Amino acid sequence: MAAQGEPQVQFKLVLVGDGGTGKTTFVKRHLTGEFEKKYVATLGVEVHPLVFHTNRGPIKFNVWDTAGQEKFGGLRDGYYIQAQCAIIMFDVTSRVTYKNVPNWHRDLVRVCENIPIVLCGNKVDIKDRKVKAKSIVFHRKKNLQYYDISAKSNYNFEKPFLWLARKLIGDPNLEFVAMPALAPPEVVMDPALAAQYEHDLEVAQTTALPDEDDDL
Repeated sequence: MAAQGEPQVQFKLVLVGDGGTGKTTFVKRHLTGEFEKKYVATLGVEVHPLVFHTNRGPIKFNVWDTAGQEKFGGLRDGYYIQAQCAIIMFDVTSRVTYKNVPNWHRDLVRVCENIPIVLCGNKVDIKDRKVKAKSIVFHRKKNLQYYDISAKSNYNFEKPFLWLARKLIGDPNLEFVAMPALAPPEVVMDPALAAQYEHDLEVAQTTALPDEDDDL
C-alpha cells in the first residue's frame, strides 16, 4: 500500500498523446503549480505520483507520462498493461495532433479495452483555435469524456482527474476537498535534499505568467 503510494487507493493512469501537446506541462502544473515554458522531450516514460483529496479520502494517481515520439505498437504495451484509466491529449491549435487521437485510442484499447478515458483539448487559451469543440465527435463514437483544458491558464485543470475518480470509485457525487495543511519540513540536511532544489528554481525563474489570450 505504502510502497504503491495508495493512502487507500492507487490508480494507474496512462497519459498519452502527440509530442508538444502539453502532457508534461499538465503533470508539472499538478505537481508543483509551475508552468513549464520550455519544451523538453520526455524519453520513454516518466512516472509521477499525484494525490488528490476527495469526499471519500485521499487517492493517488500514478501518472505514467509517455513519450509522443514513439510509434504506435506492441513496443508500448508495458506502459498500458494494467492501466485503470487514461488521458489522451491533443493540441487544439494543431489539426495533425487531433488526427492522431484515433491512433492513440486504438493502441490503448487493444491492451485495456473498456476503461475510462478522457480526451483533453489543450491550449484552449489561444485565440486561433483550429479544432473547434463543436467539431469534435470522436468522443461520442468512442464513449469518451471531452474536456477543454489549458495548462497555461488552469482552465478546467482538475476536471479530467475528478471525472476519472468518479467513474473509478463509482460515486457520481465525488468532490475535491482542499486537504488539511501539513506543516512544512524545517530543512537542515544537505545530502538527499541538495541539487534537486536548483531544478525547481530554474523552472520558476524562466516562467513568466502565460497571458496568451486571457484578455479575450
